[PDB]
Amino acid sequence: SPAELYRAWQDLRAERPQLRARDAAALLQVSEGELVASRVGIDAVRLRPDWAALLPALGELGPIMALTRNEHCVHERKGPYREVTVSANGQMGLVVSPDIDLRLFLGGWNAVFAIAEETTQRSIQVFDQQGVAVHKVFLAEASDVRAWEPLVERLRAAEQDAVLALHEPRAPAAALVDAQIDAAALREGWAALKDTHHFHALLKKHGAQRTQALRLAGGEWAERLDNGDLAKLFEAAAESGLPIMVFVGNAHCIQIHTGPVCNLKWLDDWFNVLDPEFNLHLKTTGIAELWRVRKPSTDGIVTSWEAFDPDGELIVQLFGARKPGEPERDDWRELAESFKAL
Repeated sequence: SPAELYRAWQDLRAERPQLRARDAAALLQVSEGELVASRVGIDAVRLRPDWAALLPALGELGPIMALTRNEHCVHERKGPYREVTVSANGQMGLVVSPDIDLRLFLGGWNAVFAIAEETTQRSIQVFDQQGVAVHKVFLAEASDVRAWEPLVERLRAAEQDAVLALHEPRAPAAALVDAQIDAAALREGWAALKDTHHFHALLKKHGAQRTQALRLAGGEWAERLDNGDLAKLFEAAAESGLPIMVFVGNAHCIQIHTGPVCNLKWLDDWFNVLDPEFNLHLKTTGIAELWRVRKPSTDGIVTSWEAFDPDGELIVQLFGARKPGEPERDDWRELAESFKAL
């Protein structure tokens, strides 16, 4: 299998070099993680899933680029991989800094590979239990390359294992129809929210999908916007120099940009941010619904825009820049509210 897979990939690549690994893997009926596994003993080394050792260690690489994405949006942020914190039970990770800013949900993180692609482009690539990408970090020119080999050697997995073991995904708990939701209680809970953290518990408490909750919250809490307006918001934020927060993630990893955005560009269906330390690539046609959301909190009402795909998963979220213990800034609040609801 691994040999044929790697060869089937290269043949596909020769005919269609635009195809990236993720794309190639789909065409070859395998996960990206299995595709990467087939590179082991060619240009990849499998590493131990030792998150508590691995994560702090990436700091020795100096300035890198961190890439986190979902199906429709890719978030690339440059900076040193610091400061890393991993929880007691090793299931939760944090990277906190003005540049690399990450929330890591380690329990689903399955395999990790170090890739030295000759082209030599070096990267650490992490895959989940279904072999879907979680998070990647690429070395740049500014990276300290002398750190690479010792890091790799220290983390080398005992078994090269060029196959990788994949689990079946846990069943999606029953989706309730809108009428089966206690809307009033949902609303009461919404108003009582103290930490934007406690929102997830609220959805679970009422068994509501995230978009479903938005639908039932009511307009003072959540209103649907024209899908096109998200790009216009970036453009409007760019013209003002308003410092914002852009959240992009998947089931296992959330990546954050905090600061202004400058250069915005369209390219077919792609809307992009193209700044020196931050690139964002959003496939706008993946956007099924867009919402302005307002959540009470001990720091005050917090306003955000939330974009979702047709399966109801989050694609990207925008907030105003603020430290913890601070209220959101009126400039952001103004802008976020300035667009007319459907």
